Amino acid sequence: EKKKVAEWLAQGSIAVPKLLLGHYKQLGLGEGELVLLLHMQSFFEEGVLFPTPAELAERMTVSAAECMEMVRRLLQKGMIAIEEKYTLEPLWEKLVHHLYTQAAQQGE
Amino acid sequence: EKKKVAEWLAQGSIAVPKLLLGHYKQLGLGEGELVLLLHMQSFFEEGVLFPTPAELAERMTVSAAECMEMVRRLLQKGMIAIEEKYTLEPLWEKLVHHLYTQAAQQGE
Amino acid sequence: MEKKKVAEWLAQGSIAVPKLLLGHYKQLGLGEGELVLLLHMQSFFEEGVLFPTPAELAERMTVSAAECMEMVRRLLQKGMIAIEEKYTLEPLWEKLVHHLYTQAAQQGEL
Amino acid sequence: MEKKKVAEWLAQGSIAVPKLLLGHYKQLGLGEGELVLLLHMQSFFEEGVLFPTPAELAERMTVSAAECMEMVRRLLQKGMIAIEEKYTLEPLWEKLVHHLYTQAAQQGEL
Ligand SMILES: [Mg+2]
Ligand SMILES: [Mg+2]
Ligand SMILES: [Mg+2]
Ligand SMILES: [Mg+2]
Repeated sequence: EKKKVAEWLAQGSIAVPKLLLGHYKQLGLGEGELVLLLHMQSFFEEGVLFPTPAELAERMTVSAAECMEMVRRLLQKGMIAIEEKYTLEPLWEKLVHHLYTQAAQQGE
Repeated sequence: EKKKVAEWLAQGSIAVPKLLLGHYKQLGLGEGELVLLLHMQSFFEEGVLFPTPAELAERMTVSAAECMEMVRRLLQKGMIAIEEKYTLEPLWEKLVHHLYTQAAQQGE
Repeated sequence: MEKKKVAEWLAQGSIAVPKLLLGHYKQLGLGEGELVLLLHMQSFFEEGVLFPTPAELAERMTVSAAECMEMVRRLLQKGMIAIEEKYTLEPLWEKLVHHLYTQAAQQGEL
Repeated sequence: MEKKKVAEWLAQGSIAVPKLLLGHYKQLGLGEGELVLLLHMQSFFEEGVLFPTPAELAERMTVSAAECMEMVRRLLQKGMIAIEEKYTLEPLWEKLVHHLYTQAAQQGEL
């Protein structure tokens, strides 16, 4: 049935910078936390800007309490901030710092 | 300066299905109209769901009156609908129809 | 603050991760690590490397080359990816379509 | 309504179009047709075709092969793309970074 296929086609994508994919492990992030950041971005794109660890965990193989701990570690690492909303602003500033570092270290 | 670079890095992307890129000309769309659909998607992603032909045209090489005519042709072609909001729902249903057509015609 | 460098960062681009895959990989029996492994493979395909090795995959992940070969092996066996010489994700898509289809029908969405 | 087919549609993927390019290509002296031409070239690069020809470019556009060669020629001359053997968009990025930089400073955003 075509209306259904058309819906699936139009659902959208989350854009993951190749620079993030290529350097998250150096920023001290794991794959789990990376995915958790993709689920946050995706909640944002549908207007949910402060999703709970259980809304987040629903779509993950981790439990709600485990997800709460992972958000907590991200806040501590300085990878995300709370402003009633999450922001990834600090991820992209850690990321740029680290790329400026590698570049300086690699000559330029 | 790093906060600025980090911002630019985090601005985001509009995801353009390769299937749309590959078949818009067959749906009777031109490059101009294609871009106009990317600017609409982008207004949507920032919460502007009914942008005017002049908001649309600002970011384009076409004038506001020209943009108004292009939106009008899209509504007529059945590529977009108004619901106080635009929707591309009918694009993706024309697109799926056309892909089911080619497939049937190509054997399957 | 070097401009040619910034431009080279900005030109690297993005992997488009479908929301339907993000929304349902757990329901398909994938873990977060497999998901990210699939993203690294996509990223290799988009650089022309159609068959990356487990060492090339592991280099950007927190897992060893050996764990990464185990994970590619387990994805081949779950029928999420196949070798055709190149990896493909088609099998993943077929499983996701069959799932989406079953969810649609059970919600009377057909 | 064939499931293997739907899956093959869904597996085709997406071109990620940066919002900074969309937001400023007119200000760089590009037209909509050049923008879409750049998207078709990106799409070829992501299939491993690092140097598509103007005929391969024109096949999915409303313009002739000859207009498309004219447009690739005009992009080479505006210094939006370069040949290095392969096309690159680096020059475009350098112009966009230099623009973004100038806009930032004029809005006192530095
Ligand atoms: Mg690094
Ligand atoms: Mg066609
Ligand atoms: Mg599901
Ligand atoms: Mg500008």
